[PDB]
Amino acid sequence: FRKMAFPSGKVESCMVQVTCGTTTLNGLWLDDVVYCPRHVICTSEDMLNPNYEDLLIRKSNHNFLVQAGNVQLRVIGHSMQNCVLKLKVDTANPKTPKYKFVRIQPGQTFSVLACYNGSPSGVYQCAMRPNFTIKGSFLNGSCGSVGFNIDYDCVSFCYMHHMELPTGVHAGTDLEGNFYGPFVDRQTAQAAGTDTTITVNVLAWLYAAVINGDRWFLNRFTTTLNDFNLVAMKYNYEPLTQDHVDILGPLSAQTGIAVLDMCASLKELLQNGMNGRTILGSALLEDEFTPFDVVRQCS
Amino acid sequence: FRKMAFPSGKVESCMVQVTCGTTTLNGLWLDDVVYCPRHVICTSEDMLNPNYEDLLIRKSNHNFLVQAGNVQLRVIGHSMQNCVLKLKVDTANPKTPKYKFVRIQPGQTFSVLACYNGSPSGVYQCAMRPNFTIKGSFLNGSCGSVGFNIDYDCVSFCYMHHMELPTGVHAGTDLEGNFYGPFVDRQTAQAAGTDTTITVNVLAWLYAAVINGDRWFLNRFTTTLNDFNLVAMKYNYEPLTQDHVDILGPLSAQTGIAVLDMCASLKELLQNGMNGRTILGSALLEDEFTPFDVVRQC
Ligand SMILES: *[C@@](O)(CO)[C@H](C[C@@H]1CCNC1=O)NC(=O)[C@H](CC(C)C)NC(=O)c1cc2c(OC)cccc2[nH]1
Ligand SMILES: *[C@@](O)(CO)[C@H](C[C@@H]1CCNC1=O)NC(=O)[C@H](CC(C)C)NC(=O)c1cc2c(OC)cccc2[nH]1
Repeated sequence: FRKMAFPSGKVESCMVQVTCGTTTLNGLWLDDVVYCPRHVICTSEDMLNPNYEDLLIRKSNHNFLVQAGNVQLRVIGHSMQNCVLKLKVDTANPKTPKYKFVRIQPGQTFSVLACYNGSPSGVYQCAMRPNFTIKGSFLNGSCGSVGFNIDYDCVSFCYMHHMELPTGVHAGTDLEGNFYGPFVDRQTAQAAGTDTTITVNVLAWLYAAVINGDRWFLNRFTTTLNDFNLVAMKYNYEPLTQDHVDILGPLSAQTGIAVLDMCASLKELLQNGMNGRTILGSALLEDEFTPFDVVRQCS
Repeated sequence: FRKMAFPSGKVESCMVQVTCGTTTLNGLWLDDVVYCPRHVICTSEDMLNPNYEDLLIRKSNHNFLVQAGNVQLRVIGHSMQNCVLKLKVDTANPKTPKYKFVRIQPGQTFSVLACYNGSPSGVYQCAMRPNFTIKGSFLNGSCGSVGFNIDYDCVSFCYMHHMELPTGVHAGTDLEGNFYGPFVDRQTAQAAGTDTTITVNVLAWLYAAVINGDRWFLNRFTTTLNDFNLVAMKYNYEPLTQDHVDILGPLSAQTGIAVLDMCASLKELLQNGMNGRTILGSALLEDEFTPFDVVRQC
């Protein structure tokens, strides 16, 4: 069992570099449009106190330097959708995959293709936290990197990167330019709401541990859904819904462990700690695997 | 800091499926050769005690079904090199990257592109353990999946998947078909040697902690390489080689902490534990980040 990402080839073929004067970041080239974070139009001074509509009307198409590898792409139009800039270019991307733009729900997972200067660098799996941050690995020049899922040859783009919070977690938008969470694309220190643990994902991960032979945390107790949620909320875990219980069905069916029985194990874990033992080699309870992630990897 | 796979697109364009009879696995299509595990030519029953030489003499070019997607690549030549089959096909792969075949050392990390029926399924980072297994994630149909590194748009292929041990770890070959470790490609339960901790990678991780301002564990002592190697073995840690000392060079230079000073700090952690303290947010010492991974990810 590993943290596994989608193969990144279909997205790699779409990454380009976008530059305005001194400011450079990544864009996503689909058909004849390049999508990128709108703050590419900002100078350093602009970023402190931007008026985006004001700065954009003053830009000309020839101010935008778009590079796909060695080839420059001529910008022939531009518009702004929330925090995303849409650059019309004179060439269609011949490797545009079947794709969709989706806004994901907290607790869902996606793969991140970290890019720098339009060049793909690494791929890794992230979850949208309940407080709408993501725990990513992003350096200077990573803005415009995207997150995505792949479902039978179709790429669902869900995340475009904009920001690293003082706490080292990250914040960004969907491909409609709308931030996840209460953040803004301005050069200021911003805090997120208090984070919580994604309970349904922890449970999926415990089932993964059982599937892979580690059972030490199981017990003979059970619990009602409500009494589990009482303890979970006490430890800053998200509540578990009956929808979540149903989504855990296949993993319950596979292991022969009723969902509310695994809840009783998790309750004991939260109240007792792991006593220095590990689960799937982790000293901490892991909450960035969805039930579908576990089902896909373990079957 | 977290584990990152390489972007997999250059390798995805090289994945094909190879079928003999009803037996299908994955192959790697570079120029006009497809590389794949030789046990594709086994029936379910021959895998118990296979005579690959005798099994291959019954085989002809036209018995091999090679497909890129649903498109057949006609096989025009075949040969066996150790545990891989090399199938020459009539079409040179137009997406062949710059590539090399390399045999990695224990401790080295690489990205694995897990594939099923020639269809890439996922990508993740792996380290070769000192006992020559990898802690992978593989299901039925995964054989022929490859592991690789990318250095300046050149793909270094280092692993082709063959086997899952009873303990749930994985074993395979380099792309010349030579197993890492004492494993053989037959349908038998095989055991790996007892595993050890990858000392050079733990040290790289301590340097990354230092680079990030987490340096409480730096002590006032130094050690000789030989003294350290002897104590490290008492804790089931790998001994350091001269090559290990040299690849820690850049990180030592960046932090101003001599390699042997860091070894003395690690030795104190081994003899005394962490005393409830963490390093880079972990109570456990991480050993699957190489010095290159620390440089790359910073
Ligand atoms: C993009 O590369 C920018 O084009 C960059 C990515 C981050 C740099 C380091 N790691 C990253 O993920 N983004 C930024 O620099 C953004 C730009 C905004 C949206 C205009 N800003 C921040 O991430 C940012 C600003 C501040 C800050 O101010 C003052 C104070 C504290 C944190 C902080 N983060
Ligand atoms: C390839 O897919 C096979 O072409 C398959 C991959 C493993 C299946 C489950 N997870 C995997 O990684 N490989 C095998 O089935 C190989 C085939 C050999 C090389 C001919 N065999 C094993 O991995 C294997 C056999 C046995 C065994 O016997 C009896 C007993 C215990 C473990 C075991 N593993």
